Amino acid sequence: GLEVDNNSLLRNIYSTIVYEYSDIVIDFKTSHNLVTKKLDVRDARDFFINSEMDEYAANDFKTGDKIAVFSVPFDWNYLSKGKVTAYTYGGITPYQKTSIPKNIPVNLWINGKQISVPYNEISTNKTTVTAQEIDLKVRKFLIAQHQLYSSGSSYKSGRLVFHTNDNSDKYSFDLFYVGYRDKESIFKVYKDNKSFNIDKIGHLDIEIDS
Ligand SMILES: [K+]
Ligand SMILES: [Zn+2]
Repeated sequence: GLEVDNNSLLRNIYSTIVYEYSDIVIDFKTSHNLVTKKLDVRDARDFFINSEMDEYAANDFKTGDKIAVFSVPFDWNYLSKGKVTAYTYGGITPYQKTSIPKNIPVNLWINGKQISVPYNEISTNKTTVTAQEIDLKVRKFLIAQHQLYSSGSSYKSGRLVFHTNDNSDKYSFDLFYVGYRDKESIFKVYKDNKSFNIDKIGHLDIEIDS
């Protein structure tokens, strides 16, 4: 697709509302899905979240486990009376009683030039945080402050790299991945339920280029 079209696409895709719940129990766990118990009430209907993830990642959970959710939906189901289920990818971490707010340093380069990013721009209260949560916070920031996906923007490529301080290769997201041009494919990059120990993330390295 063309630059202008990819921008409009991603701008709309990442404008999608994010779901954040710190304490919920898994009602059902299957090979590659987790379904929460009632989260709350949205538009008069009882709200539930279904998380799709690689079987390898799902192996980490069992029915009854207490978990936290931070994810973006790609579909909704209203076929059941007084009920609504949002479908998402990963975004699941073990329940954490006490919040531990921590800022994650960010290094940003736009078209080769380094740009300062405030100390408190990206943060999380989790000791085990998903790459998805960080990505969502990063893109919201970039869209609001650095013209990411904006109309009239010349950007065409970019990446968010998690520069961890361990022996693992650096995990990253492609900021201009468009898949099949819909939420189902674009958000599918979160299916691995990738997460990090907060003390292992040294900082984030972001590149955006035209
Ligand atoms: K990726
Ligand atoms: Zn780095």
